[PDB]
Amino acid sequence: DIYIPPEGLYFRLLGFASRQVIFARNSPSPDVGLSPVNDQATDQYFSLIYGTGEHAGLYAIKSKATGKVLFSRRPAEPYVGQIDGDGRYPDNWFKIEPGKTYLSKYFRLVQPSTGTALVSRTHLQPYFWNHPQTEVFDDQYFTFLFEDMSIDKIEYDLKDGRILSSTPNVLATQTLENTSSQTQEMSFNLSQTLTQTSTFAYTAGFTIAVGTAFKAGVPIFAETEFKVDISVDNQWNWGEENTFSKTYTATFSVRAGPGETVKAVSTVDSGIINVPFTAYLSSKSTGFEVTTEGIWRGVSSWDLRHTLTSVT
Amino acid sequence: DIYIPPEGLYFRLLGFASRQVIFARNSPSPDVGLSPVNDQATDQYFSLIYGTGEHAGLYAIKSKATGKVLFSRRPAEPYVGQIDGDGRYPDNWFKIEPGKTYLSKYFRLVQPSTGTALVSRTHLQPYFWNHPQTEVFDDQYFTFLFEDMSIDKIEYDLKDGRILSSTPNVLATQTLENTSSQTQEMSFNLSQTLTQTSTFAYTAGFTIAVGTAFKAGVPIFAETEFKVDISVDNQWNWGEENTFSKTYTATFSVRAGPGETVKAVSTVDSGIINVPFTAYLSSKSTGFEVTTEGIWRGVSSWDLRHTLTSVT
Amino acid sequence: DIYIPPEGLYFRLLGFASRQVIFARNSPSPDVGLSPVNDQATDQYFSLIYGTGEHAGLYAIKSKATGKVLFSRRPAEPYVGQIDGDGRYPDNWFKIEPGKTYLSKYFRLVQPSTGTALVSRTHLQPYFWNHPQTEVFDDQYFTFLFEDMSIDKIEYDLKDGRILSSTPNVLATQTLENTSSQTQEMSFNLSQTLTQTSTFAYTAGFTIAVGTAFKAGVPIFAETEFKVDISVDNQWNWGEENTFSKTYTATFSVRAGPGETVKAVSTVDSGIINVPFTAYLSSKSTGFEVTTEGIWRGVSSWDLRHTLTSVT
Amino acid sequence: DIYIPPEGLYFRLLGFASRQVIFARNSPSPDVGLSPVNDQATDQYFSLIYGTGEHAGLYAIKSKATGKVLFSRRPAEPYVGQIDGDGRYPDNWFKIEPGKTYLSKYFRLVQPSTGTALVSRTHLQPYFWNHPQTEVFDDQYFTFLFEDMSIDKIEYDLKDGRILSSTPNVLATQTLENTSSQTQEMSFNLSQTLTQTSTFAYTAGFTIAVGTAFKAGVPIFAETEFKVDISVDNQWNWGEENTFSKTYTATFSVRAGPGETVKAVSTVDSGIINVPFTAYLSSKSTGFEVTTEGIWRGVSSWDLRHTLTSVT
Amino acid sequence: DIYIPPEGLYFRLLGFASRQVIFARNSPSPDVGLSPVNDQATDQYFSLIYGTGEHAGLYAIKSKATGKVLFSRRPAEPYVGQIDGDGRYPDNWFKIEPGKTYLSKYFRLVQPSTGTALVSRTHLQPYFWNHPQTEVFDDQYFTFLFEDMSIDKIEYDLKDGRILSSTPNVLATQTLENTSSQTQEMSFNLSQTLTQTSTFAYTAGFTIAVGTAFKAGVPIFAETEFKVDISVDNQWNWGEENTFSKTYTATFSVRAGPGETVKAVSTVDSGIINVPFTAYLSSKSTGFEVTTEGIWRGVSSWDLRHTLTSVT
Amino acid sequence: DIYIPPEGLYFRLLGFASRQVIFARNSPSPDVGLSPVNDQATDQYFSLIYGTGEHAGLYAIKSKATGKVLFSRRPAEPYVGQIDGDGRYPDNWFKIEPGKTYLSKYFRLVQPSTGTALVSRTHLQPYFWNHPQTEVFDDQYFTFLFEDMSIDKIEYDLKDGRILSSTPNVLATQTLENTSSQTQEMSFNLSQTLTQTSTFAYTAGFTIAVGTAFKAGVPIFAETEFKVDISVDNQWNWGEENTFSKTYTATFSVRAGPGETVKAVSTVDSGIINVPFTAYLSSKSTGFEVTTEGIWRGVSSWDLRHTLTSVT
Ligand SMILES: CC(=O)N[C@@H]1[C@@H](O)[C@H](O[C@@H]2O[C@H](CO)[C@H](O)[C@H](O)[C@H]2O)[C@@H](CO)O[C@@H]1O
Ligand SMILES: CC(=O)N[C@@H]1[C@@H](O)[C@H](O[C@@H]2O[C@H](CO)[C@H](O)[C@H](O)[C@H]2O)[C@@H](CO)O[C@@H]1O
Ligand SMILES: CC(=O)N[C@@H]1[C@@H](O)[C@H](O[C@@H]2O[C@H](CO)[C@H](O)[C@H](O)[C@H]2O)[C@@H](CO)O[C@@H]1O
Ligand SMILES: CC(=O)N[C@@H]1[C@@H](O)[C@H](O[C@@H]2O[C@H](CO)[C@H](O)[C@H](O)[C@H]2O)[C@@H](CO)O[C@@H]1O
Ligand SMILES: CC(=O)N[C@@H]1[C@@H](O)[C@H](O[C@@H]2O[C@H](CO)[C@H](O)[C@H](O)[C@H]2O)[C@@H](CO)O[C@@H]1O
Ligand SMILES: CC(=O)N[C@@H]1[C@@H](O)[C@H](O[C@@H]2O[C@H](CO)[C@H](O)[C@H](O)[C@H]2O)[C@@H](CO)O[C@@H]1O
Repeated sequence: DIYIPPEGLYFRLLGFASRQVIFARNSPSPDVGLSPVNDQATDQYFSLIYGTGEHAGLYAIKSKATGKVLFSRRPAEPYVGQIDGDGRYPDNWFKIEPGKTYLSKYFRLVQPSTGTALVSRTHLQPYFWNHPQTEVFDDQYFTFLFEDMSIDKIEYDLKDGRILSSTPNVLATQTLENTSSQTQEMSFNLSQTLTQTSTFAYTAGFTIAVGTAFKAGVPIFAETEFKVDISVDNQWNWGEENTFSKTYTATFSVRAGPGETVKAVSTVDSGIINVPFTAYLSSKSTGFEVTTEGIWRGVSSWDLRHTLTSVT
Repeated sequence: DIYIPPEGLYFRLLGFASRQVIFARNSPSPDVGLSPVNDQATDQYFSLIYGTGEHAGLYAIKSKATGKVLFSRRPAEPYVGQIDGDGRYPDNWFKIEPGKTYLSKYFRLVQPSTGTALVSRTHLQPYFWNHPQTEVFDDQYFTFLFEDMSIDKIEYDLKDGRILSSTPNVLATQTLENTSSQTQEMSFNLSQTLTQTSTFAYTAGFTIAVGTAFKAGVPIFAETEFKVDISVDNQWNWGEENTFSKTYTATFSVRAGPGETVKAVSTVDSGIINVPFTAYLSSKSTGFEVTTEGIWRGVSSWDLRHTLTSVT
Repeated sequence: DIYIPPEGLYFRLLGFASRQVIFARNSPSPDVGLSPVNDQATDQYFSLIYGTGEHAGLYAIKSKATGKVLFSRRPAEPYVGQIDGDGRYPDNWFKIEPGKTYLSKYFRLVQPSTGTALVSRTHLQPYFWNHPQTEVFDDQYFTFLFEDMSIDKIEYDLKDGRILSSTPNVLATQTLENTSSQTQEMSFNLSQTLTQTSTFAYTAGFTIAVGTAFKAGVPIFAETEFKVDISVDNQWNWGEENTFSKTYTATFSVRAGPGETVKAVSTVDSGIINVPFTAYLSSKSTGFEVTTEGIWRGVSSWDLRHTLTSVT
Repeated sequence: DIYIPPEGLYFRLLGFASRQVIFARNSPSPDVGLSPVNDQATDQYFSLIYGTGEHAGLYAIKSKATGKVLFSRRPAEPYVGQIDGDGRYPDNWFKIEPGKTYLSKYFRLVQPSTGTALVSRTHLQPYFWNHPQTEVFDDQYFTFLFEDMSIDKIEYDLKDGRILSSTPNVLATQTLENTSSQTQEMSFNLSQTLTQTSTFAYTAGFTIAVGTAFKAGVPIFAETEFKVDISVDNQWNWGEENTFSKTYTATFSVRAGPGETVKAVSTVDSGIINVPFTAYLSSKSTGFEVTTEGIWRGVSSWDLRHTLTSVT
Repeated sequence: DIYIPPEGLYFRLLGFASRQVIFARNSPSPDVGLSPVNDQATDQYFSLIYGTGEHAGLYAIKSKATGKVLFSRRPAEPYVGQIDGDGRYPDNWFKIEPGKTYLSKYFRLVQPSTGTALVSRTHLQPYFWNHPQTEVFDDQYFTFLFEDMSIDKIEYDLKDGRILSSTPNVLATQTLENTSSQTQEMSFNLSQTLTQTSTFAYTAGFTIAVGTAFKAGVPIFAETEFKVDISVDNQWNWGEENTFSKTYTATFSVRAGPGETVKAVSTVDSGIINVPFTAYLSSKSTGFEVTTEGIWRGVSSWDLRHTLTSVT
Repeated sequence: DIYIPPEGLYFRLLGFASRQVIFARNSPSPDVGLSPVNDQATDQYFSLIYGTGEHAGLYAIKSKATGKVLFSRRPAEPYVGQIDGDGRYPDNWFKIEPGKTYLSKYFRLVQPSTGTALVSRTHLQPYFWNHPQTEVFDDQYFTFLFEDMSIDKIEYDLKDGRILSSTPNVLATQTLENTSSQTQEMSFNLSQTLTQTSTFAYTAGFTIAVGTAFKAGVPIFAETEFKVDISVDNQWNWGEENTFSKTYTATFSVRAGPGETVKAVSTVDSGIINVPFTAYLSSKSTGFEVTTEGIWRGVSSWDLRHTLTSVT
């Protein structure tokens, strides 16, 4: 159920076939066409104008560089281009039509009243053009390539954490020292590292770009609740599985019995854990805010136990 | 070990390099060439004719629109095109050669007797042509883009279900009401929702398109067996992980002891579960049937328990 | 380590051999001798006068009826009898000497300065006499047959309770009723009786007579602590094992799911339990107080559980 | 299956009815008769002479003081008494006949060839006499009152130890100290006392007198084996249940994590335990050796555990 | 709550003090008096005649040898004796008065209308006499010494069996044989003996004599129920703890894997078990029937397990 | 943190936009340009020359076919091409600049001193050219398409294996045969197949091409350690999840008890398992060696148990 951006968010319109983006400028000569991505080119950014009235459910595509809006028509030439007036003409309103299968993240930009669909191709000219909406070709599909967004915050819904698996893992058994009887001090040292896992999966809301790099703040099961381990300072990649080391350190001493051989077994509960969360983002150029819901999942550890027992 | 369709199933031949499909028509002028996908164009569909005799193991590619077969030769011009007779000429028989790595779902269409390989590119003309089979280039690879198939049924192999993980999850503890002694009624209400998971992974047989949308029928562990929960009415996407809510509802009352404070703990076993299955499909245009084996996997819950205990 | 009564407590001196008790009266003629027990005869009761000075560690035996004290001598005749003055003569001081084996609850009453030991027999006259302390015969042994004491209170040392064994016992499984789906009410009834056990064992202090009948107040394990079940109104016999019935009663109803067959399993933890205690007693004739420490032991039950589960 | 002493062991013959013992001396006048027990009187001790030949299975009763043997006859007077020659006359051989119920530890001493049974009573004279073996009266029963035996050793059959019950008992939970983070030392102290139980029950062999006092050496479950705790220095009473204190002492320190609140739970497994054993005894006057098999039973504790866990 | 025999059951009246029994014959001269027990003497047996009308709640004591009834009066001499007419005179009706403590199994035989209590002593004549009921002495107490009864049957109330403790006991671990790979046969043998325990404790009904010897039929826990092991052919002693051996025997073979070292662990659940029961008895001389309820208790074993596991 | 190949390893430079590779030959005429991949064309292979001195951190791109190095300049024409001298000119040194998001596996090849960036496109000529480094377009990105490498060995770091989940799965219960008593032989057969899982995930080091086919050697949990099952002979695909069958076979016989019905339950522990590993590879053309660290993960089974129990 596709995410369409609200009015103040910018994006590029990437064509499935052309693998190129639409541009709209005042000059040079060709004012609208296709181009390889250049994040710094205002020329390639657009935002949507939500139609109202008989246009409710449709959208106008406003150029960020020129402020003009796109149009698609069949009678007059050229069939596509820019024009003033934020949607003054019926030629400026488009219906966003999601594709299926390999095109489920893509969609056509069909302008109803003229029965025309936007075209983006590099195999035939004009590269940026339109076609009778009834004949569907793959080069009529577009996807959103949103503006660079900064992930400002991650807020976990700890109350809804969940243990998906759990098996005890003995970190260190050995660590058993003796001295017959009397003695006095027997201290142990524990330093075990476990490779943990982390994945921030999209659930709903703003569609963050896969691989987006952001930082720390990862879930942990306490003993009766889930909590956030602010120490994990690794760099995460949105939508992808990352790994990180967790080291358990501990030092404890014993000796006080009639005379025994002390054994120390350090154990932890390891397993798969997951927690819901909400991410807060804002436009780097505008500060425009949005949110994204997601579920965080990972292999983790909890309940570090130290068991002491004497022998003879 | 690549899936080659039987004789009555249609498909498009998508080129790795051109990202375009082969077409074969009677008119306009250029009767065979490349084109962006248009699912409604019979022009782009083909089926295979299984070679026999000295042609066993080879195939002819029959156009659905014209009924003619493709050919690849080096002497006479043009080197590729259409021709009558379901494989009358040695020029019509092809060897399907699977690629590796990034080309493991692709293959070359090599016509042995002429030592020629089909070509599909957009960087050089002719776009649809052939090349000496000994010199291998990426633009010689094709993949099947099968006709739209309807998923008519999913039959789970319940006897072979399997619990991959299991940990108790307390849905609701609290829910403990008192009234000292005497009293008479103490009823509790349980309404807890768990986000479940679902994935239909391909194992063998017909290669269903990733993302194909179909409906319900998902596995559940009873107490000693696996069963199908027909209530889950969510829309699934083949080959992809989906999520769905499961709500546990229950109402029970107590009170009948010498006078106590009743506590109610509702618990469930949550964990990863998987089950084998077979999907039955048919051509939307023909009704031609095929099957696909797969393994279904998901995070689930089972064995809802309600424990009652008095206090003082 | 024998219990010798303090100065204000009365008792009878029962002879091992004679199986008769010593009496001391002013009249009839024979003022001191032996007699079968008659609890109402003041004639048979005595109390001890704790020696001091060079008599510390020795005792005088004062008659309750006459107030006179017993004496044991060898020169003058008769060798035993009564005399005024609470221990005026060296003839009135006795050493209490515990026996062993079958005589561990008995003891000789040896009067040191004369080297004489009290005698209590029915096979030879005089029945009540003495003998040279160096020649030990069984008829020189006595035991205390204390005055009737009332058990006023039992105070358990709950903090020190202890579970000696524990095994779950299913009181009632069956109790599973259905009605397919919809329905609305499904209430269960539980009434199970377990034969419990109870024994009040002597540990130290006043030696209560075995079989003494007294009432209620018996230990029970709560969930984290031991508590006293004041409901058990059975009559106990000190030092002996008693039995008593414990009935578990409960009524609870369910039904609120999409439609299932409800099962109810009522379970308890049964096992051996024991707890230390102190008993407070007083003389029925005097009100003289004493205490007795003991350990209470018994087969019991705890943690009644009711588990609800649906089926299909 | 009654224990009859071998030839070199001495005993007294206690009568059920008379509750007196048989004596055989050279002087004064009455050389054989009844008497209250006097352990120092050689006069009351006897040993058995195992019959052989046609007397196999019968026994002669030899006086320790005079060395003569007892006889029972009907023609000549007196019917019972002493005589020289270790069983020269048929009058000296007796059949030991065990009684039942309240007489299961008693037996008649029947002299077959004369059809006479020994009598021991105080209600009619002669007190020590005989009666026609066919008419059985309670005063014809005797029991062995063996000479004082010293318990020299107890050897447990550890390999055959057995846990009859087992339940964890938390000795001390609390003992949890914090200091936020950093800190450095957090040591705990454990001192918990449990009242243990001990009983040495007769199984076979020499019948040790109930209540016989002897010392230490009591079973304990290690972790995989049973062992003897030589520290328990309490005084035991054969055949009776004794109690003794067991104190667990321990001191251990921790602190070494990123900063937590340490909790320490000391736990033990308590339950009923039993082990077979053999006791070695010898005559205090002779050094004559014998053994006694038995099973030792008691409430004990094992596997002291110390579990460390941090909190926040 | 003392067991008084119904009309057709015979018994002896044993005196607490005299430790002798009452006899009633037609000749010799003294027709009623005291005597040491002689089970074969009809002379010592009596049965009760349950009073009715104004005598309801009282009893007459009928001699088995003479058929006459006992009487207790104060005016006429002798005060006690025999008389014809099954209770014709008011002198023949007695009130049975249970004692307490050491006399809880004894009772006085008080004849109300004359205010007299039966006496049984050997320290003063007449030995069998009576006394003013208001002055209570120990020699006024009697207890029942019932006729020899045969235990014909024991019927356990299996449904009410109960596990009081339970701990796994490994009978034999070792028994692990290898041969690398291939091989073919690896059979194990199990022969382990456990010393079990058995006690038949009185609960209610006929008071069987302690120590009474009878045979087999002992409880066992199956897997979900209790059953009777008819194989245990040991001789039991009523009211006392007995022991008996239980041997577990088993032979099983394996070998069929890719090549491993087989280990076999034979384990059982041992613990304390108890079950209610009813015993059926009858008079050896009459066949008169009675029952006795009781609880059976013992250390037992159940659920023999054999676990097979390979190694490398 | 991108993997840049050391000096002796060859690769192709695939353009993000052109999806074509760079070639450098001596003839025909155009000596440098773009081309679809042809693994056999030496023409398309290059290796890097690690800059030193003021060029440390930069690289020269040496053609394998010609041995010449690439250059990028702005003054002189053509702006890009080949040249002798392994980095003689400042024009030959490039900075490798990793992209983000969809370009995280791609990078620009920027030549600093001229402020120029390599270009690879098919939408505008020249296809292989350069651009002012300050204006970034997607067609400036390249990725490594390494030479075919052979996976010579996989060495698991068994000591660091880890159980992520664990749940018992009963392979076969039923298999329970009887014959009442006596009998003699009762053998069982076990043959159960479980579909296991396997995935070799990249962690660090050489970036093996996804899908690369190689063979066997997969982890297994023993009982206390992880070991390699050399039997699994399946073909794996690097970076992708594969499946494989595991069959448990076993034959064992019993019968040796007093007469029972034998039941056999075969059980295993199934769950998710993972283990670190290092793969050793070498160039197929050179033998040049490299390594790749990775974590192996899969659904597995361990601890096959066979439990034997009798019934009646
Ligand atoms: C200038 C103009 O009107 N040109 C059009 C062509 O674009 C058009 O070609 C097709 O356009 C579709 C767009 O979805 C596909 O790109 C397809 O491959 C093209 O064939 C033809 C009619 O087909 O008409 C004019 O020439
Ligand atoms: C009309 C004709 O015969 N043309 C051919 C060219 O197609 C051929 O070019 C190559 O074809 C392969 C196909 O796998 C690749 O597309 C490659 O990039 C092309 O260079 C050349 C010979 O190379 O010969 C004729 O011109
Ligand atoms: C009156 C008097 O002095 N009589 C004594 C006897 O009592 C005494 O007899 C013994 O006393 C002891 C007491 O422990 C035992 O009862 C034993 O059975 C008796 O024999 C004798 C000496 O033995 O002397 C006087 O007769
Ligand atoms: C000297 C002599 O021969 N006396 C006997 C009596 O002892 C005997 O009395 C009985 O003996 C038995 C012994 O088991 C019981 O003690 C019983 O109570 C006595 O009655 C009588 C015969 O009965 O004969 C002689 O008098
Ligand atoms: C023949 C006669 O009447 N004798 C009685 C005695 O028996 C009686 O003695 C007491 O009887 C009681 C019975 O409970 C105890 O045995 C006690 O020890 C005896 O003293 C006396 C009165 O006491 O009267 C007559 O002599
Ligand atoms: C021969 C020459 O110098 N040509 C250049 C063009 O390549 C250049 O065009 C752009 O190049 C970038 C490379 O990152 C993109 O491909 C972009 O789409 C092109 O517009 C133009 C200046 O833009 O200048 C010359 O014509």
